[PDB]
Amino acid sequence: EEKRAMIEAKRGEDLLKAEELAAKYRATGTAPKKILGIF
Repeated sequence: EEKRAMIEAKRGEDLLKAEELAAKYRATGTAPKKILGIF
């Protein structure tokens, strides 16, 4: 389960990334919604 927490520190990081894309995509100016020049 300690490994779990490490895995979810990566999933967490990826969700943190996804929330980061949420932080970008909340700005609809980021029209592509894909791997773009800001990711």
